[PDB]
Amino acid sequence: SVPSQKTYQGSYGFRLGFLHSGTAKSVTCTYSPALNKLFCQLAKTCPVQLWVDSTPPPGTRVRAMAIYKQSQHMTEVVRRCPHHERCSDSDGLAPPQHLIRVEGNLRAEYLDDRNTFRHSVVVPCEPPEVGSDCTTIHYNYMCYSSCMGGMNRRPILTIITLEDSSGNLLGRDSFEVRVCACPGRDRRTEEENLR
Ligand SMILES: CCc1cccc2c(C3CCNCC3)c[nH]c12
Ligand SMILES: [Zn+2]
Repeated sequence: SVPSQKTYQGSYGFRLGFLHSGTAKSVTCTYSPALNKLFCQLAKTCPVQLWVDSTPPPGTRVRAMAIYKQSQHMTEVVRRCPHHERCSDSDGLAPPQHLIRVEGNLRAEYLDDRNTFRHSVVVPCEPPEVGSDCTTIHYNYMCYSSCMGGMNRRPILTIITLEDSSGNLLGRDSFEVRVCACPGRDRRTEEENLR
């Protein structure tokens, strides 16, 4: 009834990477290693790097899923709020209820789990472009952390899993997410609070 969040590199040495975008007021997406937390604006591009030590097999996929970070909310499905699920902003592929979208990948598949009712989005794992050392997936988060009737100011985690063609686990990584109007300011504030 709750997805595992345990970091697991597995046989291929799977882990995530993030750009260094800084904390200027104008920044739209920024990652805090000290907090393991991504701060981003609504529906803006969030580049996430996929690193392995060796190439996994053809048919390997990469899934993203959100869960609530607090234990007392973790069995609740993370979904878009009653406003945003009705604002008709679909890309023609993502169901309007899904918080997490993949941008610019026509092979993205969106799952509503028949047993758990959780949402996820999965894409084929592709090797890096010639000249690149990793593959980047572009995610969008489609509600604010503060949306009433949705996340309702509750923190979430994104869990990224590397899966074989059957959906079996090959690797797992995760990060906290705050979707907010001013990611740069909020990252600076939370990093200072931590210090
Ligand atoms: C997970 C995405 C992905 C698929 C296949 C290969 C890679 C690499 C490296 C692995 C070591 N040799 C160069 C590509 C980073 N990321 C990958
Ligand atoms: Zn919302």
